[PDB]
Formats: sequence, structure tokens, C-alpha cells
Amino acid sequence: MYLTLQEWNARQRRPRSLETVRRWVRESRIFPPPVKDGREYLFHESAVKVDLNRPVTGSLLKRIRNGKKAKS
Repeated sequence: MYLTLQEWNARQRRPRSLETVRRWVRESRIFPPPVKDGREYLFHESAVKVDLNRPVTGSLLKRIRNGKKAKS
């Protein structure tokens, strides 16, 4: 039923740090909130960032391909 704080960080796209996710809990921007068991916080497989300032970083990729001229 519950995902661990370490497995929640590993499932968030590009995992940064366990202190970064613990700072996001101290800001109160993850909903619904995780259950404190005693050793570490238990997140449900559904709890996500609520009203965040991060849409997309912006990555373009383009190639250049050459041609060839033949005569007779």
C-alpha cells in the first residue's frame, strides 16, 4: 500500500537527494501528506507535488545532412 520516502525520490523524474525531498515536505507542497511511522515517512502510491513552479527545462535537438551532385 505505502511507498517509502527513498522509493518516492527514485520514482520522481531524475532523482536529486533525500534532503531535497525532506525540504519539499518542510515547505508543504506534496498532497495527500505522508504517514510518519517512526523510522521514516510513508508516501501513498498516488501522492504528488501540489501547485509547483517547474513546467519543463527546454531541450531542442536538430541534425544537418549533406547532398551530392552527379554529371552525365
